Amino acid sequence: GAMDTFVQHIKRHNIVLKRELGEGAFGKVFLAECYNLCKILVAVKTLKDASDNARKDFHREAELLTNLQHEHIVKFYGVCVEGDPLIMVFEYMKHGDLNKFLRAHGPDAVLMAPPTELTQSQMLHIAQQIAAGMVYLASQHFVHRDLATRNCLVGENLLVKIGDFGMSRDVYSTDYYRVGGHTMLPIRWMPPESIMYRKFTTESDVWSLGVVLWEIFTYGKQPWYQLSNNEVIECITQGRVLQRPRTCPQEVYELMLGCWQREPHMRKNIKGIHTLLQNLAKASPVYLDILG
Ligand SMILES: Nc1ncnc2scc(-c3ccc(NC(=O)Nc4cc(C(F)(F)F)ccc4F)cc3)c12
Repeated sequence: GAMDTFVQHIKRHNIVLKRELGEGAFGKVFLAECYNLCKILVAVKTLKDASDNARKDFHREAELLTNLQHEHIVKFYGVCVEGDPLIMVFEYMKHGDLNKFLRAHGPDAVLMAPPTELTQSQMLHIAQQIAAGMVYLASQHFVHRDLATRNCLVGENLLVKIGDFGMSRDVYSTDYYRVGGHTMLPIRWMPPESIMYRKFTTESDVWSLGVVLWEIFTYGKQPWYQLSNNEVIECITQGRVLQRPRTCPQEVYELMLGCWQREPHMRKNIKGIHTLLQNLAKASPVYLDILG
């Protein structure tokens, strides 16, 4: 509602730092315990001894994320500005990132162990949740710019939420390329206009969703894995498309092809993508036991 426009402020004594999860763009990331919020586990981002403009950006980021509230968007609880460091509060997703989850439930993982192989029904349930979250972001005129399974988070009962880590993860360093020798960009999830002209829109996010769908149906495999970064851009710019995954239905692959149109405004709309995925997920629901 309208109250979400105003940033929720949390008292310092209510945050109990437990584990240093890593380091990001503006500071450290921690696993913490938050009391009198509604105790719950939280993923917190810190900003230590920063300038007036950097603290201004922190409050600006807080003002953006406070209004960005949805069932399939990682919950932003608020900020703690009482002293240094400045704390940004998000929910802690126990099961971690979606890419790690997809790989843990892949045919190789089942064979190397025992976890259950991720079914087509479970794949459709994951797909419709990300599509629902993307529908919300488009309605709020927000361009994600980095939509990938590594940026999605898994909760309880196959619950999937979209996030943007902004944290240095060495395991995903190969998923970024220094475009023009200036910006680290996720080329394998990017359309031609984003790689060549750095144009990021709702339509460029649609292309990324098509690639996210490819990731889900391939058990978290890297798109264009057979190719080098140069060959990836060549295929994207020339009009070559990713292969149809074995576990992917023809309706879903044709939807992926609709996301992969060269012209940004010729791509399938997010509402239409979600409606189809929601209908197929309801036709093939999740009922089987999932083991890790
Ligand atoms: N949430 C977690 N649960 C378990 N382990 C970890 S280990 C780290 C995190 C972590 C910390 C902060 C964030 N922040 C985030 O997603 N912010 C954010 C979201 C959006 C979105 F609305 F599009 F999703 C856009 C811009 C953003 F900065 C994500 C993951 C995390």
